[PDB]
Amino acid sequence: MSKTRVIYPGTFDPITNGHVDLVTRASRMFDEVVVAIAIGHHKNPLFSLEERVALAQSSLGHLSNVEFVGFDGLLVNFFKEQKATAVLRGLRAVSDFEYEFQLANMNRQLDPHFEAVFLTPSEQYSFISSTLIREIARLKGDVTKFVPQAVVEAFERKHQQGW
Ligand SMILES: CC(C)(COP(=O)(O)OP(=O)(O)OC[C@H]1O[C@@H](n2cnc3c(N)ncnc32)[C@H](O)[C@@H]1O)[C@@H](O)C(=O)NCCC(=O)NCCS
Ligand SMILES: [Cl-]
Ligand SMILES: [Mg+2]
Repeated sequence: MSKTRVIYPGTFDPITNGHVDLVTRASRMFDEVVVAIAIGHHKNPLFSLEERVALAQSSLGHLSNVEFVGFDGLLVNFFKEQKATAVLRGLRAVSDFEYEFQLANMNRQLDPHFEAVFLTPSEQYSFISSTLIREIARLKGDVTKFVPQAVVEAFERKHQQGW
């Protein structure tokens, strides 16, 4: 037969309950799921790689078939390196759908073995993005409903260093 491996790439800055839903769902359909955190040298995350991985491990580590790894560079090279079956993305909105369709096609031209599968969020996570969460935290709003508890605490230990 064979054994399947999907990469879920993102900045996860921070992880949200949305991402958690998607990884859980994906872990039911594939043998190995790789949560791949883009380091993002030229992109300026709020949380470091180390915080980002830690918060991820903290929310999804209870799934036996999920790994966590930082990467930079070209997704397709990461894809080959990781001997992956497919990439997983979530599609929240029309712009997501437009972007990811283009990207899939581009990656298939860079690597004929490339593959993208997509999941749609349940309605209770449809409105959640990392960006929105950062903005709400920044303005001292309460993000508890939308993110795992560790992430709440992480926001505080930044508001506590000052932010
Ligand atoms: C796509 C990049 C920028 C990272 O993505 P992003 O910044 O969206 O990460 P984020 O963690 O916010 O989202 C993760 C993924 O799950 C989806 N998602 C986010 N929130 C939710 C939610 N609540 N419900 C469902 N899905 C969601 C997103 O749409 C996204 O596809 C990254 O893959 C990348 O750029 N890789 C390398 C660069 C590259 O090779 N570029 C050019 C050729 S590809
Ligand atoms: Cl982002
Ligand atoms: Mg997001």
